Amino acid sequence: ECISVKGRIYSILKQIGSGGSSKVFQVLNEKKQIYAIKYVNLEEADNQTLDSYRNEIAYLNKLQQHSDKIIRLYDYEITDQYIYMVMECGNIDLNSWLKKKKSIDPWERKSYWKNMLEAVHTIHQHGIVHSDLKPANFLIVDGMLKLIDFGIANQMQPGTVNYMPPEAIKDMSISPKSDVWSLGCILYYMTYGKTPFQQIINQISKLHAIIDPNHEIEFPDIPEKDLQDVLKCCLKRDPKQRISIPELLAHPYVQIQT
Ligand SMILES: Cn1cc(-c2ccc(Nc3ccc(C#N)c(NC4CCCCC4)n3)cc2OCC#N)cn1
Repeated sequence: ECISVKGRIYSILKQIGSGGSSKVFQVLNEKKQIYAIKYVNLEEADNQTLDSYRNEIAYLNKLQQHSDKIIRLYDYEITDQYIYMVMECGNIDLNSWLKKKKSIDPWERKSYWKNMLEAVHTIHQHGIVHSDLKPANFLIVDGMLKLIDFGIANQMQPGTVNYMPPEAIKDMSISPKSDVWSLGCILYYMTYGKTPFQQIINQISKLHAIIDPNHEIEFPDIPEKDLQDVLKCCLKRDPKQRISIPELLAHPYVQIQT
């Protein structure tokens, strides 16, 4: 019931998450202030597995200054046996908040979208394509969405192919536009309450449906024609035809108060 990171002492309240290797806690320091500590167990991981967490920490360090839509890493400790990461605790992950809500406020959704774009745009500017974008990768802090990780690490639950882009599937026999596809489905989930291919349970049929142009994604008419425009442009199978994040940011949907 106690963790020491770079001198400071933190007391474990509860546990938020657990990977095979790692664990996430809600903690309090000496001043009763709330934080989140990612503890990773390095006993024992391959030379390759080690570098993944090293890379994730390095990039999470280098990017603190460039955006506040990246989660805040206050301090960290790393030995040969463990890693501890003192981060923002926030309120709740986007994945869980989506389930515990039935209908989503349009004004909230637009501000959440604008936040994700900013965050993903940032990592792109430093040559980082998140290879596995999902709601669970975003943290709500004061109603502000923040990116938690960069997909370089090994992912964590409190395993879906819904957010997977066609080019990744066609690759079996990286582009920044992949994150644009995954973000599309997250906003699609915020717009129509489900992901574009959620209901197809057969996995060899779902993946075939994603890549297949003959399969057509249904877009019901919403009172926000722009939101519609975004949804269609993001869900284009051809990454050259697909909209870019700098384009997405000049889009009326995010720029026009209506
Ligand atoms: C159903 N539920 C999930 C949460 C929750 C979830 C996450 C966080 N905060 C953080 C803060 C940092 C990380 C990291 N790294 C992280 N990761 C979780 C781990 C499990 C998978 C989802 C992301 N979560 C705070 C959360 O709220 C507790 C607080 N404060 C609350 N209810």
